[PDB]
Amino acid sequence: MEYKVTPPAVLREPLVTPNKLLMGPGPSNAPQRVLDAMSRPILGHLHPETLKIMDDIKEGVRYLFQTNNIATFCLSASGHGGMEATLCNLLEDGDVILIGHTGHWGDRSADMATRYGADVRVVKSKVGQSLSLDEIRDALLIHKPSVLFLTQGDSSTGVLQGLEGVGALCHQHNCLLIVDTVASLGGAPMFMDRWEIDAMYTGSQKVLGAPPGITPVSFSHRAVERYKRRNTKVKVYYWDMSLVGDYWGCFGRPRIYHHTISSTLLYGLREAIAMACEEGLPALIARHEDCAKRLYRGLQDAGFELYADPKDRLSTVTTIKVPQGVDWLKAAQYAMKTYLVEISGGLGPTAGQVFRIGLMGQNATTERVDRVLQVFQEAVAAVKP
Amino acid sequence: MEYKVTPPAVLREPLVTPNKLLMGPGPSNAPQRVLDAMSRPILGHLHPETLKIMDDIKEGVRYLFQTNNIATFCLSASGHGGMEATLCNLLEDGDVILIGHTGHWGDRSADMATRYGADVRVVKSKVGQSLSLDEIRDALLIHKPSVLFLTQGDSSTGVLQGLEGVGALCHQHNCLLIVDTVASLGGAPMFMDRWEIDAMYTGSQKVLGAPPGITPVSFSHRAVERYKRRNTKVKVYYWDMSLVGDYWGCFGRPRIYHHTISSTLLYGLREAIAMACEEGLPALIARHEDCAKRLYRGLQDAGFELYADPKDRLSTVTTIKVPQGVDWLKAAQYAMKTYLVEISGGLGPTAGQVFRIGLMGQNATTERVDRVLQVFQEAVAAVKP
Repeated sequence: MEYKVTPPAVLREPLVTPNKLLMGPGPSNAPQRVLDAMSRPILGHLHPETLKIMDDIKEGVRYLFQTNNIATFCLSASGHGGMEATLCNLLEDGDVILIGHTGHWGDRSADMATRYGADVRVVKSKVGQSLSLDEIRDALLIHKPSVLFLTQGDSSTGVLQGLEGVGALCHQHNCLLIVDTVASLGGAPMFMDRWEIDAMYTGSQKVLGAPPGITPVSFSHRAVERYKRRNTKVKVYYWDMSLVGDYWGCFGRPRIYHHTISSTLLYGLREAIAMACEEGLPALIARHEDCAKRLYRGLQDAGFELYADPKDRLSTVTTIKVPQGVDWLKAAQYAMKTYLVEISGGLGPTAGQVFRIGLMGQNATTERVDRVLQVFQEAVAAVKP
Repeated sequence: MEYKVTPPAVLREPLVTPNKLLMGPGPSNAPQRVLDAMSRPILGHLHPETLKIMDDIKEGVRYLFQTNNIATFCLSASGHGGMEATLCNLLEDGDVILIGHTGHWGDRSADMATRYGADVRVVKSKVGQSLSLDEIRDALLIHKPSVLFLTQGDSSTGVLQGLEGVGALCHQHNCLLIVDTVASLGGAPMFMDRWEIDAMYTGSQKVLGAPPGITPVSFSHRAVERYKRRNTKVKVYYWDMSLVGDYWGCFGRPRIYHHTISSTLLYGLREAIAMACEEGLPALIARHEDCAKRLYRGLQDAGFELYADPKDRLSTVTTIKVPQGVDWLKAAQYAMKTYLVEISGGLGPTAGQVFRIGLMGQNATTERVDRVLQVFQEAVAAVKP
């Protein structure tokens, strides 16, 4: 009759959430408007007011993506969930996919594609570079894949992948084009429809500054056609484009129960998107690009070496070579302890090789560029001089 | 420079979120303490303060589940993600799973299991009843499965499934037991280890009254052993027990990046779990059971007929037969328009057959029982002759 496990003393303590300047590659600092909204009361997952918020979110993602795709919605999962769903829906066992590897995100997408039963091919960029159009074409011709996967902003290497003409080329060869824009959307140009992109997703917590955990996704008519010609059901009910699309009112069918959406995350995402739409893409993108340029000047004045090829830089995540003799983790710790500012190390192929400074959303301002420049310089100088 | 899609006018309007009394089967009304916590600033997904919150959550779930399992963590997905992940990790192609069907959740689990490539078998409850031990034993003998899946509280039928001795029986037959406790945990006795349950999950938005979208899960040593003997990687990186368990500090390995957890949902869940642990399981379960007893008296005095067998009722979700000549949807609309109180229809097998009144967390009080009884009776009286 005993309860062998007792109520944890730990939970009698107050919840502690220090207010930090998150100048890593994400999450970025939430606008106060988005934090306030997440105190709103919970709504039922199928209540008209919830569906209204979802509808408004769809219009906002269509703007941000520049698409008219009817199959536009959000996944109830973090950014990886976008990668998962896009692969899960558009691959069957033995389908050949080509991954355009420009950093860690090439490794992660290859992993998921293999877990889903695909025949995974990879074309690797030169170090610190994007893939050229020629390199992409050559690999397409060689592999003859049904899917090509590219990461527009690879946050591990700070590399922005060019996309003009690639969807067109894919479509000459019965190939679908999937693009990750988690780190890049709002910090670099994107025109989903104009660039013939078939499936695309972004993150809530990067340029948008919404909470992590809900991810906008869109599928073209060609991608929907692919889904319709599947011989077997997608492996995960949770990601099934038809079923979540129906919940999100995409295909003219009744709304029905698929899962309970997090109305909290809807509130924060909706306000974040409203803010971004009000600023407008041209101003939003320009602000991130201009901030990044200011960062480069300060870093290069101070004698630091940037990792990415200057032609290939992503505004939102700047990779900086760790100077000979500095302990990057100790530098990070110094910055956090003294200032409550986050500076980050690398990821995947750049683990231990770089620092990464994110300039995203609330943090892409001249004041915050200057702050991160100051504390980064101080932290590096502080450690083994 | 050409933006064919324009900033949506809809997002210029205020976000609107009416505060309703959610007396359907979930989500339930959030404590003010949980809503307040969700305005806290976002933290980095690997920051020590974040890992501390996750650690504290693990202690709380171990308490609520009554388990010492090291493989205890939360999934960054809604309740369906618990079912997905538990099936995904514990099934390989051709594995025989037996589903104990006591309502909708038997159909949904059978669905996911077939999607994941399992050889799916079903044993079905008598209408409005739980499965007996003999019925389970007989089915085990016929199918000889490697996993049995049961739903402790099936929210579609309002049925509580008895679990004493079933894990033991499963283990006598080289079978793992998976149990869904989304609707039942906190509203009915549960002792995961004592009852020899191998995998279990709950929902954040039911008894706990946290936001939807993060789901506590736990796996026994036997379950972990099953995982370790797979010859194939789990199909979804996002659900992989080993990888999310490592992010959650479960297996003695370094914490690494798996995905960006949602700060906001952590805070809400942390607070909800803290509150439940402070009340304690004995008082928490008793409160739900007593509130349900009060509701049954009120309903039966008013001449309504309960759907579930008196011996098999789930405290947290009460199924009520829709009287002859009542439009259930119309009655629900009436209650929502006049009082902002939610009463729900049916789900899956009970769709169009029942009303469902949830008594969960903040809404399991004598006052709220009396409120829903008053509005339910008024709403039904309004649409009937």
